[PDB]
Amino acid sequence: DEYVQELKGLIRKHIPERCEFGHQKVTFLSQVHPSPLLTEGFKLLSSLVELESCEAHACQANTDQRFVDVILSDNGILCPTLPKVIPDGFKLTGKTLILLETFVRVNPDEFEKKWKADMSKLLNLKHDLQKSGVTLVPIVDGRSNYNNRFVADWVIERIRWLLIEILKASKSEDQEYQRLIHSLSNVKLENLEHLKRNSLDYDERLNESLFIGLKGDIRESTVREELIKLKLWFKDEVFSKGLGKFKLTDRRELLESLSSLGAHLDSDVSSCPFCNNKLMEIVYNVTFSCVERSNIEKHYLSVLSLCNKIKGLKVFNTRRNTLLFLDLIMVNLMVDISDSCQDAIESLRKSGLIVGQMVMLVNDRVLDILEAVKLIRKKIGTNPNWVKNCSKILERSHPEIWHHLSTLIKQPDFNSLISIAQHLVSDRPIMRYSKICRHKLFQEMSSFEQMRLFKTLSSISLSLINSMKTSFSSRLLVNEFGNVRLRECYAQRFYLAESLVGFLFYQKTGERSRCYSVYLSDNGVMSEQGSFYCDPKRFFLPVFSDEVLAGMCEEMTSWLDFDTGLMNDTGPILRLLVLAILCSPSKRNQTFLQGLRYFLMAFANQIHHIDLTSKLVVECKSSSEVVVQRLAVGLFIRLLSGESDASLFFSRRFKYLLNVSYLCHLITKETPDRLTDQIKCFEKFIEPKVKFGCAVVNPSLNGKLTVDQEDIMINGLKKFFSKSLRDTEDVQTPGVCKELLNYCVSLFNRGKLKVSGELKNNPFRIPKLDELGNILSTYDKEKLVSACVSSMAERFKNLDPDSTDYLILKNLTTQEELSLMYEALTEEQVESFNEIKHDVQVALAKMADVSLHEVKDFDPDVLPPEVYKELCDAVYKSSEKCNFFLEGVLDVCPLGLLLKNLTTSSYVDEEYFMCFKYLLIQGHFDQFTNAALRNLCFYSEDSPTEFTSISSNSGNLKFGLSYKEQVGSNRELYVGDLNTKLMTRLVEDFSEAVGNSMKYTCLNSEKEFERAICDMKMAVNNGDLSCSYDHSKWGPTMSPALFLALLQMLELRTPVDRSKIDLDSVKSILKWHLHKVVEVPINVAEAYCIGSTSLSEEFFHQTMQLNGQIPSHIMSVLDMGQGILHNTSDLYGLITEQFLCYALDLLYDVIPVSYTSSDDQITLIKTPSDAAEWLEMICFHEFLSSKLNKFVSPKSVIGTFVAEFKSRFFVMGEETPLLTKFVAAALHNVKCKTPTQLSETIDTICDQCIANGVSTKIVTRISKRVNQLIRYSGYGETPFGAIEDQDVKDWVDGSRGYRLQRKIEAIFHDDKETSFIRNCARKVFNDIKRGRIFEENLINLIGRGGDEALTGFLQYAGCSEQEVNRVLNYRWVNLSSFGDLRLVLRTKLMTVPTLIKTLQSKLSRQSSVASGFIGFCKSMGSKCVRDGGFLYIKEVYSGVSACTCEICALKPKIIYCNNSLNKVSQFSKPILWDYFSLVLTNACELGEWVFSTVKEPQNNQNFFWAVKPKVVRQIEDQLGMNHVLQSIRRNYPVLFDEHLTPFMNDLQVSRTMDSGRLKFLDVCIALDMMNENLGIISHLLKTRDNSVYIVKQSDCALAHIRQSSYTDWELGLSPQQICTNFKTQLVLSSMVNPLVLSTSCLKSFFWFNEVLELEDDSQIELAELTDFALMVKNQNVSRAMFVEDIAMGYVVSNFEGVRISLSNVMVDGVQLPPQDIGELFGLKAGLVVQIDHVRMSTKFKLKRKMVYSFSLECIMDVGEIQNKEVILKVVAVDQSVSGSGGNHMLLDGVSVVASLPLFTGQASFDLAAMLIESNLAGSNDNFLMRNVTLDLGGFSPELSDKYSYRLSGPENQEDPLVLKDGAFYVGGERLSTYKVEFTGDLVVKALGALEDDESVVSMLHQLWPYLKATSQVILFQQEDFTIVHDLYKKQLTKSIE
Ligand SMILES: [Mn+2]
Ligand SMILES: [Zn+2]
Ligand SMILES: [Zn+2]
Repeated sequence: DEYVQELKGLIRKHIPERCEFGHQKVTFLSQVHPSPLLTEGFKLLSSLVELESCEAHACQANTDQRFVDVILSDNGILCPTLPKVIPDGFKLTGKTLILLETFVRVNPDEFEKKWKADMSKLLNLKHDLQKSGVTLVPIVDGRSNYNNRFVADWVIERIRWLLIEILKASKSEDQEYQRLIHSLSNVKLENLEHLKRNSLDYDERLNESLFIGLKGDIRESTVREELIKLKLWFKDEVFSKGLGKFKLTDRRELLESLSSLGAHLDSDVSSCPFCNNKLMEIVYNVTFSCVERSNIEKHYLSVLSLCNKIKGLKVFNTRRNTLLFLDLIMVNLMVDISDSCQDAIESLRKSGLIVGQMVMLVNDRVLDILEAVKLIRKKIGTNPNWVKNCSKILERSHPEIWHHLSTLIKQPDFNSLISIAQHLVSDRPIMRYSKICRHKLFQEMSSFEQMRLFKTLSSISLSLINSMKTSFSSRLLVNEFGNVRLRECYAQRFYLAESLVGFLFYQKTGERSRCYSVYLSDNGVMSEQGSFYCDPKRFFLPVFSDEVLAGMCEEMTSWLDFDTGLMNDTGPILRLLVLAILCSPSKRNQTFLQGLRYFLMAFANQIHHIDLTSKLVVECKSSSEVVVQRLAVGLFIRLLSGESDASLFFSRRFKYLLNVSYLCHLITKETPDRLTDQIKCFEKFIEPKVKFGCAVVNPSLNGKLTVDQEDIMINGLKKFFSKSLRDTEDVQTPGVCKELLNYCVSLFNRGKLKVSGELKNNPFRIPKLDELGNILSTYDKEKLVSACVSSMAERFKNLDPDSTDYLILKNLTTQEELSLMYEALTEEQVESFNEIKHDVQVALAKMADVSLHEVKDFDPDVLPPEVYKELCDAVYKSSEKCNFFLEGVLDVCPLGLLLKNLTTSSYVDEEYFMCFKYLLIQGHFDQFTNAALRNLCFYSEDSPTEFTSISSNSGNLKFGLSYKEQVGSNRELYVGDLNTKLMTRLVEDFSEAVGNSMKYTCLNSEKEFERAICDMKMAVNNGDLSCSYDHSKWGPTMSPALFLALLQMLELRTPVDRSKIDLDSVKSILKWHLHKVVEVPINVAEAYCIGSTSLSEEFFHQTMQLNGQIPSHIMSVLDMGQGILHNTSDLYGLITEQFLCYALDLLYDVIPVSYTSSDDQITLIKTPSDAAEWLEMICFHEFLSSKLNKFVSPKSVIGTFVAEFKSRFFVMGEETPLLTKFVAAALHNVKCKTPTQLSETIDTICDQCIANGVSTKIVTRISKRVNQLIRYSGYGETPFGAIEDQDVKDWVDGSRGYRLQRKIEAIFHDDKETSFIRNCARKVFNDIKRGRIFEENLINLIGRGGDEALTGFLQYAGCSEQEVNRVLNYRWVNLSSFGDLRLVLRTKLMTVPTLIKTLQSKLSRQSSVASGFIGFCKSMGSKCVRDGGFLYIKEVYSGVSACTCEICALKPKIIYCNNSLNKVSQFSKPILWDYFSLVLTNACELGEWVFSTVKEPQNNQNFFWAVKPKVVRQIEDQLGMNHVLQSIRRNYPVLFDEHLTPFMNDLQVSRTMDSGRLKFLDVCIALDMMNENLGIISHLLKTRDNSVYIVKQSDCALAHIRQSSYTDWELGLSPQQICTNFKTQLVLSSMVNPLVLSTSCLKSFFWFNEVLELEDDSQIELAELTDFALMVKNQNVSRAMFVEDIAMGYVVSNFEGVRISLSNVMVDGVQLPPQDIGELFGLKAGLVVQIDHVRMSTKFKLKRKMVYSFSLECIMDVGEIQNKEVILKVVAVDQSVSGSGGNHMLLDGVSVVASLPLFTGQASFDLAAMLIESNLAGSNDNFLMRNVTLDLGGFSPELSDKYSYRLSGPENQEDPLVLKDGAFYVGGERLSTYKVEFTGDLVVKALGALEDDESVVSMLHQLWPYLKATSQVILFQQEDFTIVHDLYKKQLTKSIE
């Protein structure tokens, strides 16, 4: 006993805190027996865990382990026959119970499983304990570790290790031991060999119905014969009879069909859009009434703002009296204004804000003054002390900040109010609920009323979204067929002119669709404009886009300027169509425009499907779609109709029609109704399965199927694989034939298709599912209410104020913070919050202690008001109640009486429904084996150890159904649990590895996508057959059984092992997926249960209670959830399309190439030897695809004029720009958290928009729009703000920093300060790069801030105090100076510089836009800006002094001076510092060409062309990772330790100086962290994403020419002088002694600046080759560098070949026995075609032009596949060069061996049984050569390009090049002398400092002999010669003579 005895002593360090601890310790220590030891230890550890865990929550440990019934029976509580459950911790108080069940699971999977299994068993008890008992709150304590608060967190793991060692030492079944060790480890993919895989007598029939026809060994020729016979049968049995699927166009018939389907003729609607649509009539009325025709108001608006602000404090705990105090204040101030200045109630009110007998009040409410004074008459006589209390309550316990000096305490004099009421007579609105046409004939109006129409529509949309902002917790004073006399309705205002305004009246609040009424007011006379009914959250697009739409339609119309007379008819039609589209948002319009797009696509080409016209019609309702459909059809006809002269310019027509059809992106996609969309999604999901007949009913969810379930499953599996190859009846039903599958498999296995199994890189390396879309699941509500009631019970150690509600606001997302956290909720969110509040309050009330609901759901919180009248509810709640209500409001709210307080607070208010609910809930109207007793404490019983063919002993792969929003129609969505998510992840990783091993598929490979793009473009330009095939129902039709059979039939051969990998685990996971369970949404279930003909509703009602229970779980055969098996489906489609293209190539002798995307494909067919003889081919292809599970949609098109792939249309010559799509994308998706991120998003969108040649005048309008949006929110304009205005075509070669710099430069007219700052930045750049002495000191100088850093940089460059006081005067207001703007926006429920966040995002791995922007504008009005505290934005902007000193007026509200911000100086930063930072950042980013000055320069709007960026980077262009990390670690150590690198295991490479001290990353990174709006480090680690820009020529000629000359003024070195001085130094250094011509004598010279001077277009004299080699960092030494005589060209081509040597040696046994060849030929004549190994040694004698020679031999090893009879089959090739040859020689050799008449081509192969006769020794022939030819891939082994002899060679390191007298000496022979000039001064400058005297002697004696080979007399014979005379060497100058 080693560890048995040590365990007793090691556990002695335990504290017996409770009695149970000691009581179990005395028994454990006094019992030494192996059989109970493990059990006792595990149970004592579990008791530790559970006791600590629950005692942390005010516990009472369950020591009896008794049931709930007995613990309820202890006190006096009746037994409702509750289900048996054993609780871990219980706490009973009054009539409330808290149950806590704790556990421990170290892995997230089993933890989530246990939590979701415990929450349900705790929740299913409340339904029985609440009906005739008490309430409860369930709590679940889940711990992912064995840690606690009793031990030092170091003994638990020791005890665990000792226990597992004792267990593995001795035991005492098979799986109970594997889970115990697994459930005590710490952390621990495929290869699940630990499983058992036991059979259950059911997988037998599965394998018998799945793998009977699968053989995968069919020959090649028999398939050819079968396809020939099938084609011959198809030609004369189904095609000659007229049962095809495609047909020719006959464009006239298509025009007639569109005119019949689109242009309605049997309709009663008129041909005028204004009198059909109500909104169009309204806007027409307003625009034709507007076009054809003072301290009082500001004081009123200020006091309106004050009262609206004070209303938000809710300091009165009541809504009625608050509004009464407010309108009292309002009427008192109104009568105080009307005391004098008689020209105020009529002049500054009628033209201001007042209407007939109505005044504006708080919360945008309009109230009648008669009703106002009448309600003021109340509260008097019965409560005369009201005004006094309300006046004395605003002084104490109040903010006490108010200007209500006299307008508050004044008693309202009623006589003056009556006089005012009699002044203006009642003219109240009518609120029209539920034939002559005079609408000016829009087609013939002026060019001014349409722009006014657009302006009015924009104003109306703004008014609508402003009505959307109305608060939710608002109730009118008095409540309310076809006409309602409005008196207390909500109203919004909008200004249109100088006097007339427009009023918008409505009665409801929230985000629902409402009915509105629009009125006008010219000079006080309130007229009537109309009424309508719409949804406010569907008009966000035109809020300010009144100029963008005008510009885009003007440009789209001018596109057709080729015929003067055609655009005049299409312009107004287009504008009216756009207008009608904006005024009527609907999905039907989007579907109609998509159908029109498909119609145009089919019209452009030559062949189209026969079922096309049935996919274009849509049922129109509300008579609003008729007009838009008629307009679209008329436009299409006007553009397409014509006999002969109808296609003068067809490209323009096609582009115009495409952009018109793409107008569907203007209408948003925000699910007009959620319940209907969910129902329709369920319909579309479950309809095909009911039609097929395999949808089973609720399974056991454990892996146990009944006999009928497995019977119907096998029946469906058989029906799936029961399709023949001849019957034409099954061409639209799912299923596949096994014969064609076996054919394709056997054809793919034997390397016949374009793909093979030669893959590399072996791939074997808490929400609820029943509710998706709900903001809060039941589990989260229950957890929140339990936590809150637990906190409130812990606090009571009574009385509780409303602060408990604050707790609800703290855990879901002090009156100010309460209001700030409460404003950020939506209508459904506030309803859920009220529900949670009600639950918490009733729970606390029960802790403190009509008959139609018992038979129905006994829940009182869900009783609907739609079953009872309102008069009964209003009269019953106001009855006699003595002990149910209490006197007073009782703000303190002690415990025990909260129920009465709630009833009284609800009764004093206006609403009585909550009063009735509280009244009802008050009236009490709701009344020793180790396998069974050891899996309840902490045993992970649900761990996977043994699985079956349908489950995994841990579930059945449950899923959840939902929808996803799209333009045309909603898409499906499946979300899974964690286990099935991991399984799908493994499957998709395996399949994506297999696909990445493939080539032709393009889904996660942009290279193949670009290849397909260029192939399609070339085919369209040449005129090949392009066929775009879209497939219908790809998701809901595929089945996992097809993939199972496919993977069973494949082999997946390894690259180098050829091992036939066993796909056992993959097939197991696929069998698991085949039996997945899809759970239906609960909303559809309730909608079909509560309760038009619907098939899925019929199935629901048929399966409701007939066969079983209500359907909640649906399993079937063919599901293939969309977005689950995407990669497997992609690979299957790829192989099927390869088989199909092979079949087509073999049958119709054409050349097909196919590209796939797992949903649609594109086939480019090159035909031999107009296109009317290919219908049989395409219909045969369609038939063959329908034989598989690849049904083609009628939207697929075949032609030769236009191609489509991934919504990218290519036509002859160019590409369609798709303007309107990008325009609508820019106008939409306004997601704003801060103005900076919105500016950046709009920047990216406008960049990618202008990339596709849109315009330069429209982007300016979008920038102005976003500027106005950020200004309207109350932020005010900032110098940076949104995208600059008045831009140019220089979005190319320009980033966000460049356009910010352009904006800042445009701020100043005559740039002298910014030019000086640019000069200082250029000086810093030169001194840091050329002078190159600056590092990490600028880091110390910049970290301070902006002011001192700028003057420090200036004094480093150079300045005086004048510059300090001059440049630093320009200031701008930065509101986010002491941090960021605090705000809580409309986020989902349940919840430091930015560079750190971007880096964290890089290392690591349903909401509307209108509501988001509304919440943004609302949250930008509270206390947001921070200091020291928080305050307002207008409070800061009100402190600026209007000095106006001729320097702060060049741009108001943008640039100020210093003394103008003396009141507020904390938010004041210089803009010139930001300009300096931006200039330096652009310099470190994209070159120094931005330091010069901007100069201005001195085309039919249709000349488009492509341009490329002209950027030049000096920042180490590669710039990968592990460089910014090192710079941060060096510069910011504390910032690198904290907030960075906890989630990193590769710190060693980032620490060992991986290319440390980058050129500029050191200083170009510190400006990014301090400035909050640069963002360059997050930009440098990103690609251009465009790489090309299509632009018009008209914008290229009007751009600014900003190209900088060299800052050194061309004065530095004149690189020609660099070259000549370097050559002079080299020649004079060589002419003192012989040196080798290696890199040792070229890099070792100072003037070798040739590696510098990035522009290397010109070399020195002759050394081009060695310079280009050094640019690649060559290690060469010397060779014959005589490129003057071309060694790469004019080379002998004496090429030949040799025999081969087969690997996998089997020939040595059959080589010698021939002594024959006959038996060998007979052996070569089961089939034994194995792999073939070819070995070749090709030796050539490549010569050169100069005197030289070279012998070069190449070894070629080819791994191919032996053929049956025809030629051969190839897999891979490899080459290895060798021999003696120069770089040019080997380059020529390797280029010609890859471009020779050899294997690539005719192969020039001479077999003749010759090389076989040499390998297989024999001297006989059998009169049969059977010549073969290779079809090699075309690999490119051209990666040496050096002097290297390619890793092998018998000759190395000879022929050294030396230099003695300026002449190349190869071995002693003179080649030539290159000319070098010195001009006299240079030679003496070199002679100055030398080694000794004899060196100078040698140099000057060898100089003139080299002068004989040169020509230089320019050496000045003057005083310089007298200086050279210092070296008295007359003999040297007199020896040459
Ligand atoms: Mn497509
Ligand atoms: Zn009309
Ligand atoms: Zn000023």
